[PDB]
Amino acid sequence: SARTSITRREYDEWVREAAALGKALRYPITEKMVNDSAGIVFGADQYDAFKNGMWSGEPYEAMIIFESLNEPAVDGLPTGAAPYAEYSGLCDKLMIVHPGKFCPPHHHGRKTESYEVVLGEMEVFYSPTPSAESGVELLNFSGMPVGSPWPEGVALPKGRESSYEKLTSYVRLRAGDPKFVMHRKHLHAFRCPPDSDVPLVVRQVSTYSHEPTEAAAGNHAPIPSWLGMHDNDFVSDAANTGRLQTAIS
Amino acid sequence: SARTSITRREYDEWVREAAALGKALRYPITEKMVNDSAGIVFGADQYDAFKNGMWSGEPYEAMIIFESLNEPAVDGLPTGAAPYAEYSGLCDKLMIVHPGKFCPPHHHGRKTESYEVVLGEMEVFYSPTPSAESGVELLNFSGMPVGSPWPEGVALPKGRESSYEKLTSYVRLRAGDPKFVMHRKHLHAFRCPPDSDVPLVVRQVSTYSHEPTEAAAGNHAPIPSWLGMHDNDFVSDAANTGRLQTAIS
Amino acid sequence: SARTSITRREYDEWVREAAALGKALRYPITEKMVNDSAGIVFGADQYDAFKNGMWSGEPYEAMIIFESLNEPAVDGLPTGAAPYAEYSGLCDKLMIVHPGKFCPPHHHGRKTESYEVVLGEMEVFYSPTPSAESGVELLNFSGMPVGSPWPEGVALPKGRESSYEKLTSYVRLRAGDPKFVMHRKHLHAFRCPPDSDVPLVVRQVSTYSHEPTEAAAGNHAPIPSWLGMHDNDFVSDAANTGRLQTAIS
Amino acid sequence: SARTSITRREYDEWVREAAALGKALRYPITEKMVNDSAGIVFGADQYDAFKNGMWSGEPYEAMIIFESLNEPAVDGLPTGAAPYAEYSGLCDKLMIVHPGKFCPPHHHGRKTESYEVVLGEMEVFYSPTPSAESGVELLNFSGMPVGSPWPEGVALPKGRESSYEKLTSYVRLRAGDPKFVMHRKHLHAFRCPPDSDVPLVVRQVSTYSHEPTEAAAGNHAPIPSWLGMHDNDFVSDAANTGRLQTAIS
Ligand SMILES: O=C(CO)[C@@H](O)[C@@H](O)CO
Ligand SMILES: O=C(CO)[C@@H](O)[C@@H](O)CO
Ligand SMILES: O=C(CO)[C@@H](O)[C@@H](O)CO
Ligand SMILES: O=C(CO)[C@@H](O)[C@@H](O)CO
Ligand SMILES: O=C(CO)[C@@H](O)[C@@H](O)CO
Ligand SMILES: O=C(CO)[C@@H](O)[C@@H](O)CO
Ligand SMILES: O=C(CO)[C@@H](O)[C@@H](O)CO
Ligand SMILES: O=C(CO)[C@@H](O)[C@@H](O)CO
Ligand SMILES: OC[C@@]1(O)OC[C@H](O)[C@@H]1O
Ligand SMILES: OC[C@@]1(O)OC[C@H](O)[C@@H]1O
Ligand SMILES: OC[C@@]1(O)OC[C@H](O)[C@@H]1O
Ligand SMILES: OC[C@@]1(O)OC[C@H](O)[C@@H]1O
Ligand SMILES: OC[C@@]1(O)OC[C@H](O)[C@@H]1O
Ligand SMILES: OC[C@@]1(O)OC[C@H](O)[C@@H]1O
Ligand SMILES: OC[C@@]1(O)OC[C@H](O)[C@@H]1O
Ligand SMILES: OC[C@@]1(O)OC[C@H](O)[C@@H]1O
Ligand SMILES: OC[C@@]1(O)OC[C@H](O)[C@@H]1O
Ligand SMILES: OC[C@@]1(O)OC[C@H](O)[C@@H]1O
Ligand SMILES: OC[C@@]1(O)OC[C@H](O)[C@@H]1O
Ligand SMILES: OC[C@@]1(O)OC[C@H](O)[C@@H]1O
Ligand SMILES: OC[C@@]1(O)OC[C@H](O)[C@@H]1O
Ligand SMILES: OC[C@@]1(O)OC[C@H](O)[C@@H]1O
Ligand SMILES: OC[C@@]1(O)OC[C@H](O)[C@@H]1O
Ligand SMILES: OC[C@@]1(O)OC[C@H](O)[C@@H]1O
Ligand SMILES: OC[C@@]1(O)OC[C@H](O)[C@@H]1O
Ligand SMILES: OC[C@@]1(O)OC[C@H](O)[C@@H]1O
Ligand SMILES: OC[C@@]1(O)OC[C@H](O)[C@@H]1O
Ligand SMILES: OC[C@@]1(O)OC[C@H](O)[C@@H]1O
Ligand SMILES: [Co+2]
Ligand SMILES: [Co+2]
Ligand SMILES: [Co+2]
Ligand SMILES: [Co+2]
Repeated sequence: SARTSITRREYDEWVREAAALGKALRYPITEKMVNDSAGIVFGADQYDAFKNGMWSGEPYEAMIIFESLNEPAVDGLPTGAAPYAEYSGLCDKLMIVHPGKFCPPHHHGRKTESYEVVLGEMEVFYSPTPSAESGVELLNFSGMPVGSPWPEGVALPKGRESSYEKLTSYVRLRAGDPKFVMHRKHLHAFRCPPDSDVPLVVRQVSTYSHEPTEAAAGNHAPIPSWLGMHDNDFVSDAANTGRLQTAIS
Repeated sequence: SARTSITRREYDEWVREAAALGKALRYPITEKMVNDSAGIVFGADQYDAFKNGMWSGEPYEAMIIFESLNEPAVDGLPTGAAPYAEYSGLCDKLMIVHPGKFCPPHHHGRKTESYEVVLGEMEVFYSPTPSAESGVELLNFSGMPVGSPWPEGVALPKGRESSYEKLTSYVRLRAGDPKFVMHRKHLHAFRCPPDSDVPLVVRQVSTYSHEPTEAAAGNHAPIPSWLGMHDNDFVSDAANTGRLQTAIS
Repeated sequence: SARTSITRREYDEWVREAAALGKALRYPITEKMVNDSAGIVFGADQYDAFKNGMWSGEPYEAMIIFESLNEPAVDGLPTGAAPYAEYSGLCDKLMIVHPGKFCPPHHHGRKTESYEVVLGEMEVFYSPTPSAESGVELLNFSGMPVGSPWPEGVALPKGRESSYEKLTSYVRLRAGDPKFVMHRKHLHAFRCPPDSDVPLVVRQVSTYSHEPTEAAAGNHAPIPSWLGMHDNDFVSDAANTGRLQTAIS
Repeated sequence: SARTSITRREYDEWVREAAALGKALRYPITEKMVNDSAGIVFGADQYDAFKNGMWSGEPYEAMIIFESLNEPAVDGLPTGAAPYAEYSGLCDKLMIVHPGKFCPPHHHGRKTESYEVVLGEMEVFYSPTPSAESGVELLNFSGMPVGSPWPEGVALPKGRESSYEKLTSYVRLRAGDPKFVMHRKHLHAFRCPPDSDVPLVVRQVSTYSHEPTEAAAGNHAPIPSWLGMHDNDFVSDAANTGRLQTAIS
């Protein structure tokens, strides 16, 4: 009785409620943002999240993301920055994670992120050590803070506990806290505490998001290389694929 | 009886109330953000705004900006992007403009902006035509939309009406609207309608903000060139100077 | 395949999401308010609402109510007001109605209500004519406004269309509108427009709510008569019973 | 240099900003609610609050109240309740108190109140002992909770420290807390902590408010006795008078 997809009703209810919560919190959600790509389930084995539901508190990798902005910011750029334009751009998204659920371990080669908790509390797991890129020298300025060790008793998704191994640092963010930056090339993940009375709602402001998603298929590329470019590297292979498409029955 | 500065009481009341409004609207304002650089008056001749006050509805160039993020995003960047890192980075700020007041005409060579109206309505004046940069070729992708002609009867600050000449396009933005992008190298300005019952509150998400302001004096530069770099070009000279410092008596 | 009850999962998800929406909107929801009495389905035949779900837009009589206050206000009252204390008291509740769903036709003999729309829009159907009370003279002051005729094409719950007959007046309320008063002894009902992108959220401030509900069973009576007193008279008999208990399987 | 009135500019700025804060917090404020009666200063000697301003943190008795509802609730009442209708009715108001400022000691003979903190924290001082009414027996049900002793170092308005003597009980309320009831015939007062970064915003839901204020002069009385009826008894005589009118120069 292992779920392999989500019913149209489960999907619509999940995403529509999330959009309303977003609107209540004053996030500018338009009609086109409420689509079949907003609700993400990272891998077939994660559809079991809808076995007991989004309020069961069980650890699964699934989340909602409403993207209000993903601007290349290529206009006005000297032609020389062309090869580096992919590290810039502006992206604004609202992320909604239910109790116990996770945005799984992954890293970006080009995208730097920042978090602003709007509702609930966010538990961020990450590697304070950045990854390297074979053959290319990289700049450094502030790097990432070390944070604290994980609190005791964190329930990880069954069959994916090892994917969190390297994300040794932990920080719990709350509404009103200073903005938190997740530099590119750093492994990161996050969840909404299982005992939370509300879904975790986080505003993410980042550089351009290269994600050839279902709702992405059908857009013009500002620069050749960008075409089909995927800037998401999930530690769990089963998470990289499902990331781009949601099975709705 | 022309004002040349703002009293400490006028300043504190202006900024503290604005911060509370910001908090009420869920913008993450920390203590360090509420300082003597938050309240901006663009030029000595604009201090007359406090002659009758921020609720008089008279046209003056003054505004409040609370910056929650100004991240260089240099970490993890290949060394080659060093000369172009200044066109990237992440900046999050809350802007508060009272009825009739303006954020004066200006343009940025490196910074691209985006607007999200949180409270009230925003009247944006801009040039759909970007400016050129002597000797350097520039990329183009989407450019700016033409918008509409100005509505009739817009009261401009006395003695600065000509600075708005080239900003022929107009767009009125409201809460819930799609994000609006102001590409770098485009002249832009905005005001809160004079008949508004509430101050205009706008969330600005942009690339790095190079502004050697009073609260800026005393920060490490991620890259040599960035040091003291000012990326703001106001059409009105009296606005470029006052931008960096507020006279509080 | 006609539903006769709601599953524990459907109930919890319905009420927990509603509570989060309420919190997002700053309504003071405590743990004890999130119980098995919050989600109301008016009659067995209305459980079919969960056949297609709360986002189907179909007309059914079901809603959520979180009560933050139900104060008798008997303390300090001269003993003579004892028999009339039941017409007073203070009650504060947040009401959440999904698209197309209704709070069914009913009237109160003692309770006067008021509505404040927090999210979405509220369509109120009511009788501008108050009902009489055999043998007892009644006071009059402002009475109810006539309002407008019903808009065309209002889909009513199947098998209960006649219960709306006498509620000839219509008013559509929005956030920011003046408070709307529903005087005692007036038939009233309301729904969230079927095409609404968000659940209707309304703050109700009224005199004491005499409702021997499931979560009510087990409270001290400030005055003898109040014990077990039910002040709700639904035009539809199938709505009076189900009002007090929700079948959760 | 003792203030005896508030300038039109000081008044408008005080009330207009407060209204905007209220709107930001989703309180339904209409145009007619933003008038010259909204800003209250309890006595000539309290105008010195505007000597240093509403953000000085000094102890003075002044506040803002926006009334969205004051419904007699007389309609549908059996004629016998006529003499007791004055203890009922519905009143909804938003109260805004700046740091260090107080709503001064007073009690109501007919009105029972309840508090819901929307922004900031509320420090309530009150007498757990109700006052008696010569010759008339009174009902009792729950009475008031004892609360805690006052915290140390509470700065009271100069020249009115004795008016707080009997208000021995203290409770600090926060957003999200259960509704707090202030029964009629109990002395009560409250302030916004002097170190608060935001004005205290509280939603008050109470029975009818008999207050022949400036904005009150010119309304029909639902019942004879109600005419000109004042249900506010301030311990400080200088507070009873100024309560009904604000001196605006
Ligand atoms: O990509 C953009 C513009 O940045 C949006 O129109 C979409 O993400 C839909 O909101
Ligand atoms: O990167 C993140 C969260 O770290 C989101 O913007 C999405 O890319 C997750 O798939
Ligand atoms: O610059 C940063 C980090 O981006 C902030 O700490 C300051 O702007 C203060 O909010
Ligand atoms: O650029 C803007 C508004 O266009 C702000 O971020 C400040 O730079 C205005 O001085
Ligand atoms: O009844 C009261 C007090 O008025 C509340 O405690 C309950 O309704 C639970 O919120
Ligand atoms: O009266 C109403 C809505 O008219 C609510 O407070 C509940 O009593 C509905 O059952
Ligand atoms: O009194 C009433 C109705 O209760 C309101 O119209 C005024 O208080 C103005 O808001
Ligand atoms: O009673 C209160 C606060 O206790 C308010 O509603 C006003 O009456 C204060 O003047
Ligand atoms: O609007 C889509 C939907 O939610 O409405 C009815 C059906 O259940 C489907 O899931
Ligand atoms: O594609 C639109 C839609 O069906 O997809 C998700 C959301 O429920 C919306 O109704
Ligand atoms: O609206 C946000 C989103 O779901 O829509 C497109 C993209 O896939 C992103 O995940
Ligand atoms: O030391 C390199 C590494 O193993 O440590 C952290 C980074 O993610 C990379 O995987
Ligand atoms: O106890 C925390 C931890 O060691 O356990 C699992 C995860 O790898 C994390 O590093
Ligand atoms: O806190 C600073 C201040 O507002 O408080 C008192 C004085 O008026 C000054 O302007
Ligand atoms: O520098 C801090 C401060 O005085 O500056 C502005 C704000 O009023 C705050 O009180
Ligand atoms: O808090 C925002 C701000 O006022 O502080 C620093 C910078 O000058 C910016 O204008
Ligand atoms: O044509 C160039 C120009 O005059 O037009 C718009 C741009 O701002 C520049 O000033
Ligand atoms: O009427 C609008 C306008 O022509 O008047 C002033 C400004 O230059 C703008 O272009
Ligand atoms: O917490 C209760 C619940 O939602 O959690 C799991 C099960 O589905 C049940 O409905
Ligand atoms: O009784 C408590 C509860 O189970 O009832 C409804 C809500 O879901 C909560 O979890
Ligand atoms: O919390 C609100 C409520 O559901 O709880 C008790 C009462 O039945 C009311 O309907
Ligand atoms: O005229 C009396 C009546 O029929 O009209 C309205 C009220 O509800 C009652 O039912
Ligand atoms: O058309 C509206 C109406 O006449 O139709 C049904 C309901 O009785 C209402 O009075
Ligand atoms: O609108 C009224 C006012 O605020 O506007 C100008 C003058 O200062 C007066 O106080
Ligand atoms: O009477 C209206 C008014 O002048 O009074 C107070 C508020 O400032 C508003 O502008
Ligand atoms: O709007 C609220 C108010 O100021 O207006 C009328 C009454 O005096 C009350 O104090
Ligand atoms: O005992 C009566 C009394 O003195 O105590 C409390 C009440 O306010 C009254 O003033
Ligand atoms: O210390 C608190 C207190 O005793 O001091 C003043 C006020 O009367 C209150 O009762
Ligand atoms: Co990421
Ligand atoms: Co700009
Ligand atoms: Co009712
Ligand atoms: Co009172």
